Amino acid sequence: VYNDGYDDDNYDYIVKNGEKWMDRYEIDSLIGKGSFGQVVKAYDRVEQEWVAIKIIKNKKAFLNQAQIEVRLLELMNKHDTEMKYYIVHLKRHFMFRNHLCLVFEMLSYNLYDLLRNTNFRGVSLNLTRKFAQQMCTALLFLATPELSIIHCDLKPENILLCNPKRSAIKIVDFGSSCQLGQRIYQYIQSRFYRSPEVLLGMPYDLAIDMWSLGCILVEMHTGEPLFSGANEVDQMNKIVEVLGIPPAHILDQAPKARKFFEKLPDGTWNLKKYKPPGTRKLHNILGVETGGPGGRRAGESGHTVADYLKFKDLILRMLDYDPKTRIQPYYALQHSFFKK
Ligand SMILES: CN(c1nccc(-c2cnn3ncccc23)n1)C1CC1
Repeated sequence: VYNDGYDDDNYDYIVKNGEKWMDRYEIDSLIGKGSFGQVVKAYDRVEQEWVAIKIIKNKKAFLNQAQIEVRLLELMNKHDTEMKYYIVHLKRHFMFRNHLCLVFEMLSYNLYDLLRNTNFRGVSLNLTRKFAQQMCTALLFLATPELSIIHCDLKPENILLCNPKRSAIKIVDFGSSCQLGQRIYQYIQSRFYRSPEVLLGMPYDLAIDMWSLGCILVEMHTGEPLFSGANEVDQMNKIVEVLGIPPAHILDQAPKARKFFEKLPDGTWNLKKYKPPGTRKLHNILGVETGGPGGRRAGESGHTVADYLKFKDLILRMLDYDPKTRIQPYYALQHSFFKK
């Protein structure tokens, strides 16, 4: 017996279809799950609308992660009452049968689900552009000084459609997030989307989320992760294949430089004992001059050489090794990849 019969051996609440809570919510069905717990579709009888209830595991580490999340969501939502900046809306929260419960607006499929639905062949450049514009607008809002929030776990699965037939999105899952100058974490970001400064053990700021965004946008159009490392050494080597050896001024100050690199007599750095550095060109991953990914966009509208050159230019600015010169949200939104 766990939690008087209400919980399973994984710390999760055992969902019961049609259960009534608090003279208010009628639980319908499970609609998603993850490390944190479960998400159910429920009818809110007071507000007369469907909601998504995120039921956190009954275990102190998961409870405290979600308490951090609640505080950040309350801060963000207070500064976007019109819901124009692409962050999910937390309506309220409560404790129920020893589980913290977060009540959200209901959302639809995530962007990994969309990739699966393309048979892992990618969405169009036009749809990629729509997702990119909304994500850059969200990053601009997170960078406002009263927020200064670093999401720290951006990936396709954490970006959700509002409605199944439309391109509008919201970002979810602030459990691993932090604020500039209240930064605590040395180990952060899911591996495929992890920035060079984090891999190298260096100081970090909101620019880590822009790195993740550049990786995400390439994957949305090709269908496959850009840098699919199996461990940190493989991750760094995959980044180097595309982007070359990082600048010496960075490696000279990196606590973990020698996990990946060695310094030569002339002061230059090379890899420790892959395609040679910088020879896996993004120009060819995207298929700029050869019909897009797999050549499959040849003959389609919305996929010109000129369009692809603008996309490539913006991505390479998001993937700058130097976090001080990497493109920032304000300037990303002004880039000619985006439309008047
Ligand atoms: C339709 N769904 C949904 N709808 C609204 C809000 C959220 C949500 C809010 N915060 N988080 N955090 C992690 C994972 C999901 C969510 N999920 C997803 C299936 C679960």
